Amino acid sequence: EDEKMILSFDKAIQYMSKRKIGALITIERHTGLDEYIETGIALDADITGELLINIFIPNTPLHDGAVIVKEGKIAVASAYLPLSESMLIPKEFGTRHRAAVGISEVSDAITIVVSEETGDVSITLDNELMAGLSQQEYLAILRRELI
Amino acid sequence: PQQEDEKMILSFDKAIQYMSKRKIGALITIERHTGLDEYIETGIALDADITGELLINIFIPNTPLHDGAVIVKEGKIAVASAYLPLSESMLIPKEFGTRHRAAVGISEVSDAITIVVSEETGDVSITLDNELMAGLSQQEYLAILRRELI
Repeated sequence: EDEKMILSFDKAIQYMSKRKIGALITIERHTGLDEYIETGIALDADITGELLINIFIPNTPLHDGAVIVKEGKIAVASAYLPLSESMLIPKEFGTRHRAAVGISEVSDAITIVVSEETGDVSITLDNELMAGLSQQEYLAILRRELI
Repeated sequence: PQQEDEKMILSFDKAIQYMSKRKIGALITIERHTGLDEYIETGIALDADITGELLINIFIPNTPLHDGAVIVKEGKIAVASAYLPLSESMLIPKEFGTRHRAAVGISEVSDAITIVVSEETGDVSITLDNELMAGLSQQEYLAILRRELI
């Protein structure tokens, strides 16, 4: 039932992709994101699509940094992630994409970005940034990498 | 201690200040001795740490979470968008609003403390023991929350 979380992610992502609402969600796997989690605002909150949409409503106190998911919970919102210095990044991509890449360099975390500019959905994992994702594409990557 | 109870109050105050100034409607019910589980089961489970920032994000108008009541239970936002009973008091006009009737409603049926910000005015009210304290100062609502939550 790690699927319930994936369908909650799916609700949130569909809503924000269509409306070009920027979103940054890192999911902890084996590498502890402890030192990054303690830079954010504590939520320790149950995962629902509704909560994820509300966090990322633009011009709100929680929309800016990273949501970090750990166990079954939203641990924090507005967490600071390491920003990638990689010169291999296509530059059309913003701070959310540099956060996504930068946390993938130091961990095995899986990060979802919704572009604030285009509503383009991205997953980052193992330095690989996978932009331009459709619904069935992001749902399969997430299911594959989280069961 | 009171150190964490003072932190809860500081979270409410930040939320109240932000929404009052923007005329953002808000309803926050704080469980004390009366169980509110029958009302909590009607909402969307958050089970979240209390922060001013989360409370602001919850109540942004026309958002999934902004409607109904946040219920706080044992230092946790248990739910958003929860049902509370509407007061049917002979003392209350039709021209009172939904959140104000809910606030009066829950204070008739529980020792809960309810904060409401008027979406029409930004006026801050607290209901407690069948009593509605209307158009509160920051200093007033701080003093009421300090005396009842601590």
